[PDB]
Amino acid sequence: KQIPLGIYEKALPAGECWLERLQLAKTLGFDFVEMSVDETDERLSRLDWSREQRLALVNAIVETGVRVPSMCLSAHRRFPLGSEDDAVRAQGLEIMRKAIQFAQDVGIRVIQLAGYDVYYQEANNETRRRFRDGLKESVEMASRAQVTLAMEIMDYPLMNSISKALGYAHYLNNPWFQLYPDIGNLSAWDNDVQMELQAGIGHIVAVHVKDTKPGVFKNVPFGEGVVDFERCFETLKQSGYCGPYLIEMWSETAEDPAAEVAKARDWVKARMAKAGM
Amino acid sequence: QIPLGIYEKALPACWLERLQLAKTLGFDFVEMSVDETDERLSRLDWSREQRLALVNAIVETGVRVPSMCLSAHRRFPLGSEDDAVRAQGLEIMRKAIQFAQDVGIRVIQLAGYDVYYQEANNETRRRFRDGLKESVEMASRAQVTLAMEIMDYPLMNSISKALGYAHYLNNPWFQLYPDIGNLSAWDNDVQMELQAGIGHIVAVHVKDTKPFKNVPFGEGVVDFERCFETLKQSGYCGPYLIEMWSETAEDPAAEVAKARDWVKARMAKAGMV
Repeated sequence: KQIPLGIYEKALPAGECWLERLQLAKTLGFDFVEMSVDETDERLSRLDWSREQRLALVNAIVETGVRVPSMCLSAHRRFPLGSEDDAVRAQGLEIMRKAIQFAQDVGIRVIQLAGYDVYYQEANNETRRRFRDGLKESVEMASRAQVTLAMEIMDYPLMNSISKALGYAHYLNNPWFQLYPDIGNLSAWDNDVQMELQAGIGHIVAVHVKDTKPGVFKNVPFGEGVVDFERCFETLKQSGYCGPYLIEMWSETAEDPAAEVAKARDWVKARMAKAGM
Repeated sequence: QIPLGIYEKALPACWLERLQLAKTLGFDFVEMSVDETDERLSRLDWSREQRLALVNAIVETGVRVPSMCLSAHRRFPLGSEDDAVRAQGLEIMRKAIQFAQDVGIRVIQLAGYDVYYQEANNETRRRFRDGLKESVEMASRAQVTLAMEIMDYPLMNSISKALGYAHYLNNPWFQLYPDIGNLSAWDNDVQMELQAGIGHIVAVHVKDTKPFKNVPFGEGVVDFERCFETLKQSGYCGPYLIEMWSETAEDPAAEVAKARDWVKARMAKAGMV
């Protein structure tokens, strides 16, 4: 009767002591934190951490009891796998290799992939093909290492539904490729959200919890968007989902991040409770 | 790369020393054993410091421990009609999952015995099914892969039987860990099976058998080149583990060196380099 609840790294204060980060998450009542490896040189430099830095993270996790089971790899927005610039695409694949090695090192269960063929450039048939082939190569790296890659449902039309991610799953036909729906992103298009959630059961390994509006996929306060949280929670519970939920928010920049996080936590937990969890 | 590993029990009976040896023998990883012995079970009760010591050694040598063979369920089976015994099985399952989380183990290989030292029946099968479901719920929360071995036991003696369970459970954290020796020691269409299971195969045990254990490589009925070419042509890109018990052979290191070269030659013949 346990429901693992997590908080996005970027909801908490920015300081790079992981022991304190994990200790804070613990006091706020979270079971885990999801690491961000984003477009910043600073967070990307984590992939070049020394052995001692990697083992310090493991130590902090074992000592606090607060896991880092997942990594959001949004760095691919900057170095996408579908880039027509072969130099950019090579660094995207290199980032993928290092993220997988990083996950092996520190015991990260799931690398959440960004479903962008290109983000800053215009998409075409070539970027789609290169994204597909880059994704296949990534999944082969993941197969060797035995590390799960889970495709996020995106703020972007290529990967804006569970159905589209399932299309990729059928193509790859690999146990290390799974689904990480974001119920906010899933609700901000023209999807039959409740059917999508049910359809993805069997491949859903984690769920991002955030609110959205059409065209607005970031920093929409809980309750001010279009997400039907209770219905999504009901669908997932009734279909047999037993995995974690991660509250995605960016309260890093707030006057009091911990206070913002605590409010969102209680808000989300109330909707889970209503849905029988 | 073709990731190649060695079973824990193929090397003589500390982890730093074990991993450094495996490194010098050319192996990318070691598969840990959590068997019926109180000795290896006690690992599930390791202190935080003992767990951290193993991680330290893994990071230092570059030799991974990505999988655990959980054969302890032979002693505390999930289908046991004795509630106390079944409860011990489920507690072992919980502790094995927690141990894999702590130490960064990727895959726990499950034993597909409803019961082993007792005769099976509808009730043991029913109990095992429910225990499996509970185990998979634990694994879903922890995000740890449980991979069913294809067994020297009728309930799970083919990839098909494990796929049946996979369809029942419909959960991303339940996968397949075929043993090509076990697969070949019954009346299966083994190449059909290997192909059917692609999409769920996360690891492969490499051993020879007769219609089960310590059969020298090339002396049993397994067609290694055929199994390797089916796996390669089907798109398998995961690890291979050489299963042997040369811990107590005349010269353990010399035995595994020979087995490694023998296996790699069979792989080469199938187009794997």
